[PDB]
Amino acid sequence: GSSGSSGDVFIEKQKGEILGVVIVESGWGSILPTVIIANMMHGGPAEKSGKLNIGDQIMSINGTSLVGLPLSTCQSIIKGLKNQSRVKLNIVSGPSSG
Repeated sequence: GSSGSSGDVFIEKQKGEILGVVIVESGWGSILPTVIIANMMHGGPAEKSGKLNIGDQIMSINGTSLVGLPLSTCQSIIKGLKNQSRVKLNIVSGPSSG
């Protein structure tokens, strides 16, 4: 049961619906500037999943590294998960020390 830490995350949602989550540029400066959660929808899949947190970054999406990819792009790869229910994404607590 109780389990969830910087690693392989699984967001269980329903098809047709969005990931109900907003992402933003990982402040060009951190180790791997990909993308981090800027805000969570009040009743979305991500907010309910509880697998991520405001500030955490995504290393990849279902095996699709976002390293280097622009904020606009990374978002597109996340917007195409609406047609799917279950999605796998790698999360990594942003740069806490600093």
